[PDB]
This record gives sequence, C-alpha cells and structure tokens, in this order.
Amino acid sequence: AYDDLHEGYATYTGSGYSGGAFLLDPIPSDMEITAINPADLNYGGVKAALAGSYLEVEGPKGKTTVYVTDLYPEGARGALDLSPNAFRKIGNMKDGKINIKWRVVKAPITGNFTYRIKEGSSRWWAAIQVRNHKYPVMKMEYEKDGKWINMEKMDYNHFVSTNLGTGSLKVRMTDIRGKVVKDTIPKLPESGTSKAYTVPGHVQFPE
Ligand SMILES: OC[C@H]1O[C@@H](O[C@H]2[C@H](O)[C@@H](O)[C@H](O[C@H]3[C@H](O)[C@@H](O)[C@H](O[C@H]4[C@H](O)[C@@H](O)[C@H](O[C@H]5[C@H](O)[C@@H](O)[C@H](O[C@H]6[C@H](O)[C@@H](O)[C@H](O)O[C@@H]6CO)O[C@@H]5CO)O[C@@H]4CO)O[C@@H]3CO)O[C@@H]2CO)[C@H](O)[C@@H](O)[C@@H]1O
Repeated sequence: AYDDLHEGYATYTGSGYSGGAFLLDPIPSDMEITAINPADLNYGGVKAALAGSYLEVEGPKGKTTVYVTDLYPEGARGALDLSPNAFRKIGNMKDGKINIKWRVVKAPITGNFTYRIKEGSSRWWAAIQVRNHKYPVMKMEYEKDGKWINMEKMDYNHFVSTNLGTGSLKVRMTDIRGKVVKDTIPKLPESGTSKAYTVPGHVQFPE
C-alpha cells in the first residue's frame, strides 16, 4: 500500500515463529512478527491476502515494523497479536492489551521474489507460495495455452490451481496496489513432489 490506516488493539504471543498458518518458516527468532485477525487478513475477499505482508504498528510508547506470519483466530477487526520483541517497543509488557494504529508498508527487504512449491505439487495440482514480496500479493495467474488462469489463494498462503500443464510456468503476480509483474517458474513434475522446495524468482513489485 502507499498509504493505509487501521485502528484496533494488540496483545502479545510467543506463537508464530514456527508452525504458523502461512507456512512461512523458518522465521529467525529475533524477527519482529505478528498474527493478524481474519477480517483484515482476508482483505478484498482474498484468503491470506495479507500473509507475508509487513505492518508498521504504533502503540502508546512508539512505532515498529512487523512481519505477518500467522492467523489471529480470535481477533476482531483491527486486532493484532505481536511478538514480545515488537510489543515491548511500542508498549508496556505489564499491559495485556494496548491501543494501536497500523498500516501495510513496503517490506524492508532487498532482491526478488522466491517461490515455494508445496509438497504434493504436480502438473495436476500445485500450490505455489510467493516469498520475499515488497507488498501483499493479492493475485497470481499462470498462462496456459494463450489464456491467463487465476489461482485461488488459500488460507495456507499458497496459490492453487489444477491441470496447469507441462513445461515451465509463465506467472503474473498482482500486489495490493494493483501493480503487476511477470516471471517464469521452472516446470512442475509429472508425479507429486515428495518434498517442498524453494525456487529463486526474478522479479519484484515496484518500490
Ligand atoms: O493413468 C490413468 C489416467 O490418469 C489420468 O491422470 C490422473 C493421474 O492418474 C492421477 O495420479 C492424478 O491424481 C492427482 C490429482 O489430479 C490431484 O488432484 C492430486 O492433488 C492433491 C495432492 O496429491 C495432495 O498432495 C494435496 O494435498 C494438499 C492439500 O490439498 C492441502 O489442503 C494441504 O494443506 C494443508 C497444509 O499441508 C497444512 O500445513 C496446513 O496447516 O493446512 C493445510 C490446509 O489444510 O496440503 C496438502 C499437501 O500439500 O491435495 C491435492 C489436491 O487434492 O494429486 C493427484 C496425484 O498426483 O490425476 C490425474 C488426472 O486425473 C489421465 O488423465 C488419464 O489419461 C490416464 O489414463
């Protein structure tokens, strides 16, 4: 987002570093992270729209930036569940709950997307996650026989389709601002991949 704004409340949690719902592991233990309420997570009617986004969060004591790694199931609109190293920067740990303002911001990252091909993926069914993206990824499409096919983003932060075809995949990704970039991902196997793997991408959303 270039500009954005939300109000709500934050609490804190030790979860989300490992086994978070968005399958973004490994998460370095000293990263500042957050779980996010389902209503804001599924922005624009896209499941996990905000997975792997970064938020700037302002509390009573200051501002800080967090990586969104997990779902906050019991969260109301605007609600966030921060890691302790983030919460203590913007509020007092003696509080179980604080008022916050927050917004989607550009990821503090460098380089291009990487893609994660989920175990079980094949030409018949594949789940493809985008990582290292500067803004939330709202949409992913691949080209098959001259037409662009929309992939459904899943709760587990991968985009899914079926009968994708043989050969390398031409893909296009759309961010929360409507910016579109295109890339190529190496071919999917004929049989389901026994293990998940990552592939370096060659494109990034614009600044
Ligand atoms: O030779 C005879 C004829 O064959 C035809 O071709 C057939 C072919 O024979 C057949 O093998 C093939 O079967 C494939 C299916 O088409 C395809 O749908 C299927 O996809 C499965 C996949 O195997 C499986 O791994 C995957 O599991 C996902 C799951 O969906 C997902 O929900 C779950 O996510 C969870 C996370 O793992 C978890 O961490 C998180 O917390 O929760 C998540 C959500 O709950 O993840 C798992 C694992 O990744 O599901 C998909 C989809 O259901 O794969 C089959 C085997 O490859 O079909 C072909 C076409 O029908 C020819 O057409 C004909 O000519 C021949 O004569």
